[PDB]
Amino acid sequence: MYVCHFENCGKAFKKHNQLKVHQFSHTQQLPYECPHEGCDKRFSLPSRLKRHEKVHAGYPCKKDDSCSFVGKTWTLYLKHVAECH
Amino acid sequence: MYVCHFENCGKAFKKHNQLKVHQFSHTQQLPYECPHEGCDKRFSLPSRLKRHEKVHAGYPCKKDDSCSFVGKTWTLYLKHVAECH
Ligand SMILES: [Zn+2]
Ligand SMILES: [Zn+2]
Ligand SMILES: [Zn+2]
Ligand SMILES: [Zn+2]
Ligand SMILES: [Zn+2]
Ligand SMILES: [Zn+2]
Repeated sequence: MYVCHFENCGKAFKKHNQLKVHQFSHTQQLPYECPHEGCDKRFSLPSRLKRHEKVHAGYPCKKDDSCSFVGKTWTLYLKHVAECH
Repeated sequence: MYVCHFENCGKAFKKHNQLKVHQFSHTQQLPYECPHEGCDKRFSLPSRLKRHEKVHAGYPCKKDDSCSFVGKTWTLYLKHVAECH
């Protein structure tokens, strides 16, 4: 089965095209797609997309796979790495 | 900055605890949490959680990291692997 990854859904469909058509119900409401290849993040406002693209530009913590820290600068990244985990 | 991973959000906070408090606004609306360790999936209905747990029990496609197929049976998994990608 093809399973919908959108939040609070998980509806499953026998055929891939049925999932794609279903998913239009989500993407219509979230027209602003992240331009990075492989990233499935979408938003309903341009400002939220822009904020998200700035996060891509930063320095994500990979010490912990649970950690949601993304440093705006290299200084703040190395400080985080030293003080956490 | 600590960045919120919930859909259509991405709000960022200087401190980890500020993100956690913010995230209560999401989790209050999605009370049904997946019991699998490492899985952040949440739902607003018990039926959606149950469906999601059944997906965990199945056979996820790992030929493609984009593919959303999860086989209900081993037969259907190997058929998918042969006919796709
Ligand atoms: Zn869906
Ligand atoms: Zn992105
Ligand atoms: Zn971290
Ligand atoms: Zn949020
Ligand atoms: Zn799960
Ligand atoms: Zn596949």
